[PDB]
Amino acid sequence: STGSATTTPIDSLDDAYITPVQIGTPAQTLNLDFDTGSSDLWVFSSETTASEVDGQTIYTPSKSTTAKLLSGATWSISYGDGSSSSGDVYTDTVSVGGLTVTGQAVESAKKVSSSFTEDSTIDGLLGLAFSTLNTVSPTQQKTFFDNAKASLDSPVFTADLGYHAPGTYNFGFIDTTAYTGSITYTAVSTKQGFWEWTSTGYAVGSGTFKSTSIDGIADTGTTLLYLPATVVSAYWAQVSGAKSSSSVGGYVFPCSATLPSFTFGVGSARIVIPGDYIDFGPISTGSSSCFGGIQSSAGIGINIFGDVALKAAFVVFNGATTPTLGFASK
Repeated sequence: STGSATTTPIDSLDDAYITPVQIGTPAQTLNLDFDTGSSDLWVFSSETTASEVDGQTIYTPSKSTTAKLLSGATWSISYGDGSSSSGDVYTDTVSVGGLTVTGQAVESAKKVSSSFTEDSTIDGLLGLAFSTLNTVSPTQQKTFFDNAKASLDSPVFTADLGYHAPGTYNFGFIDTTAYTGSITYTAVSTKQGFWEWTSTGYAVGSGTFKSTSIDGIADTGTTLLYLPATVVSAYWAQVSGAKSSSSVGGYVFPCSATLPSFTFGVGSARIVIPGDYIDFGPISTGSSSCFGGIQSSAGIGINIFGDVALKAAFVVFNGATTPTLGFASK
């Protein structure tokens, strides 16, 4: 089997991407944030505290003939940005882009933090990291990908995120028309439950490539590119007037600037992030200070190849017995 679904930016900054997902019978379609940095599929629901729902589409398990309470199971998750959610669990039929999993754990939110309430465009998350990170207790549950894997033509999914445009998540096949050149594969460590890999270095603009190992995660659920302070300082030093602002919470730059590109290494291959991808616009409406898309990972504890980086590539998440990651230009 295979699946193919379009993923669409939630706003003009590509802050996140939503993908329609069919849950239950008859189908209830919710727009979920596919997150390769976590491993819970959770939704706004008829159980979510009413004051914490503001415009989201909810899953109502009582209206699904295939929903079953997973008795005694609860979940609770906290994300890197400080947001959180928690609740109980149903199993139900879940389909993405024509690919159907029966018996999928659908985590129903009883509580969500303010960041989720305030984002009316995201109806929940669909985790695509390794199932060892799943938060359901006392019986840990599998991700949609883990459940689908055995049925897939090939044990892979791909992320093809757009810059200010829709893109695609495919399951079970590699679309050889969706990228240019060849795909370069690189080793993955699953020790922390993430799609963790080591970049071979970087360049700023037209500068020389610096060969250096940068361990980090491929995380579709993180907006920006978070790298070591040394790397980030070298990038912003090439932008006149750029500075790190503790009051704003990172590097800012004059909105009048033209940003240089940023290149990262994948083995001997190179992925180029155009300068425009690194512009996240005014810090507040009407400001001439703009927020940078490359930020320091210092104090996160991990480097994160978020959407800024991933959208510059066609990315293969290979979930074979020995997992790997592939990157191609596009």
